[PDB]
Amino acid sequence: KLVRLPGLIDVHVHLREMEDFASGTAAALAGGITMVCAMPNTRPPIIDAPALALAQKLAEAGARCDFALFLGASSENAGTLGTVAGSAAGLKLYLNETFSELRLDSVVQWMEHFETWPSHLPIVAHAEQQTVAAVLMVAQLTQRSVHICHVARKEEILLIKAAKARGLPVTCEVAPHHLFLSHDDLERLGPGKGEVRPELGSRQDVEALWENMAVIDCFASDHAPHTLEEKCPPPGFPGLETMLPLLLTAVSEGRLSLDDLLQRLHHNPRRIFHLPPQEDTYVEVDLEHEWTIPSHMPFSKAHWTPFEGQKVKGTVRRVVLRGEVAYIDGQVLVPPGYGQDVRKWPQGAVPQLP
Amino acid sequence: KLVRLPGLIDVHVHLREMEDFASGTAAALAGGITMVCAMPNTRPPIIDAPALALAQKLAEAGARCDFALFLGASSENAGTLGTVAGSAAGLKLYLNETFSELRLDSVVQWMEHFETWPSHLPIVAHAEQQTVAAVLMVAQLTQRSVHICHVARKEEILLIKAAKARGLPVTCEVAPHHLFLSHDDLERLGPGKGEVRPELGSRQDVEALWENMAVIDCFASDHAPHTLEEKCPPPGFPGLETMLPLLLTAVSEGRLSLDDLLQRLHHNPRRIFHLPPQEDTYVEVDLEHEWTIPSHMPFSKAHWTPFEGQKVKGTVRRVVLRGEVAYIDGQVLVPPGYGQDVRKWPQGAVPQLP
Ligand SMILES: [Zn+2]
Ligand SMILES: [Zn+2]
Ligand SMILES: [Zn+2]
Ligand SMILES: [Zn+2]
Ligand SMILES: [Zn+2]
Ligand SMILES: [Zn+2]
Ligand SMILES: [Zn+2]
Ligand SMILES: [Zn+2]
Ligand SMILES: [Zn+2]
Ligand SMILES: [Zn+2]
Ligand SMILES: [Zn+2]
Ligand SMILES: [Zn+2]
Repeated sequence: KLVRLPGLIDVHVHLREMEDFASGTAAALAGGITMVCAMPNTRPPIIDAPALALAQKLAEAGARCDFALFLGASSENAGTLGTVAGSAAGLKLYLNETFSELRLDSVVQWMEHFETWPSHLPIVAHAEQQTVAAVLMVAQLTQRSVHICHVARKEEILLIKAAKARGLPVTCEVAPHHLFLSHDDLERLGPGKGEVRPELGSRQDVEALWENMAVIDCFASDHAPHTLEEKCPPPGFPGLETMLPLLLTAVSEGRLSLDDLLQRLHHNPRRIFHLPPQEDTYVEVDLEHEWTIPSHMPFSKAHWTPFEGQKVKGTVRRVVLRGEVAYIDGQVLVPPGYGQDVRKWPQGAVPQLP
Repeated sequence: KLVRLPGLIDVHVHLREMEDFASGTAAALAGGITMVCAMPNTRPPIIDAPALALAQKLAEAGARCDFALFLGASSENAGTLGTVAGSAAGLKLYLNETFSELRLDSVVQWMEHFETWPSHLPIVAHAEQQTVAAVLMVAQLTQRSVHICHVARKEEILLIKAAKARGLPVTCEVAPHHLFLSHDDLERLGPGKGEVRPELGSRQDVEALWENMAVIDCFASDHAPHTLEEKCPPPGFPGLETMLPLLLTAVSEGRLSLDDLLQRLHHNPRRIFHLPPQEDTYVEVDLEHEWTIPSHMPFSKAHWTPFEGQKVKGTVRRVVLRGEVAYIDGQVLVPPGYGQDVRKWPQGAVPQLP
């Protein structure tokens, strides 16, 4: 009783740490993900054309699944990315506390990026709490859309819902650690091994996200492969391998339908980021075996998981990527470099007016 | 200065009239449409498995572009379509005045279809004015989604908007004749050559649709190839060849963005009906020449158009379908039978739980 799924997409992964493109894309395939969008907050950061060119070739050499690379907004590169913009997955704005190179000091710098970045290309924003309203204002002033990363709070999701009710062009994603973990789990985690940005919400925050599922456009892991030597405080959790099992469990419990899952892990990611189809690509999952999330998942070099102990009822059994078996019951069979940059495909270009 | 578009999809076409699958799919390619969904209100109607099997083979022999065929809900076939349901584009309910075979006499028959039709498969409804609210109620009682055909009135679009604000699973399409024509054009058309269902709205209806573009999920021609010997009263207009030129004109005027158009003619149709991608398929359009819609478009056997006289600024220049040039500047180059039933493709199946 296996279910055939399409090639799933994770539009928010941090791959360059111990973790690398090869180790990260392996976790992706083990999670049923055939396409990933890597964030620009690496060392060095992807905030210029030379850095993007290098990262794109390192990924094409190490990635086991297909990918696109985000460009990062900085205090100095507004108006300079116009030539390479189309080659990136989009532009990422880090609006809360972050690294010096990706730190935007004023909302004026936000507006300058919204005005300079090509209007047809995606813009993504890490915006927590009131920052969600502020960035929506900037998007309105510039008359363009914006995608809100990892919505984690009732405050945020209800704000987006009000924006959508008024016809504003806003989309948003939600991560599994904000749908299946809460503050009560900070007692079984602590300040270390628990520090995430946005922080884990209250039970009311988790409940609000589930109640407003219709407002959620995409699911995305926000896979941040930090080791526990680091966490125990860099923010982020690993989640590429736990995402689909957790969500399939929710589908088996009647919390959401299979279509809801597929809309949010396939169709909506494609239409928001204009990511191309993957020919002869599919995932096969088994929903008849219940297991408990171990202390660490097999592939992610993070060597730990915040979902340890949770009972799940779904397993990725097989992943075929562009005609080749890429994953089978605990073994990745495509080598580092099988993955391709989807923005270099002819169908991976974002259509624009002349 | 040509713009490359993806394979566009028209999810609402009546092909079996003079018009046939070969003549209709030719108009589709001339309009930049590479995939169509044919409605079941033919003679005979597609309201049983044998009728569907026949229509599917006639289409596979005459269609020049790819297609899927809707099944039609009747007063007698509820609970009988379960075996062939997955092979259809979806289930079409004709809830207003229609033919005897597709006439549903009571809302109880609606509910029986909503309860029997597979829950994962699309259901589409022709519902005008208050019928839109009634069918949304039935969908809620059965805890499933519904797609509203050709929204034409401020009344309807605002009702759907309220449903969406409350998180109800409803999507809707809008036709070009309800965005670019109004009652004032019934003075240059008359009762004959003007009878359409839903009828042409007032200027306030047209304005309401444009103001609530964010509520519109899909565009669709509702191509009804009736001749003027018939109209001058079968309802419907031809529109496969005028759809894209009219919409591209609106994009050039700043009424909507190219992304808005592509969402509504490509991405959203794919995700609502789970229609598969078309490999090596694209359309090339030129937006630098202004022409006037003639008295009749070249390919549609309808031999007339309600948009006669309107000035447009877009032209389909080239259509490539699965690696072959299917249309070029006034000539269709793929023969009848090149088109395929997308539901028989492995990627064209709607995913479902075991
Ligand atoms: Zn973030
Ligand atoms: Zn992140
Ligand atoms: Zn780290
Ligand atoms: Zn696209
Ligand atoms: Zn099994
Ligand atoms: Zn490669
Ligand atoms: Zn209709
Ligand atoms: Zn119709
Ligand atoms: Zn007719
Ligand atoms: Zn689908
Ligand atoms: Zn030209
Ligand atoms: Zn054929």
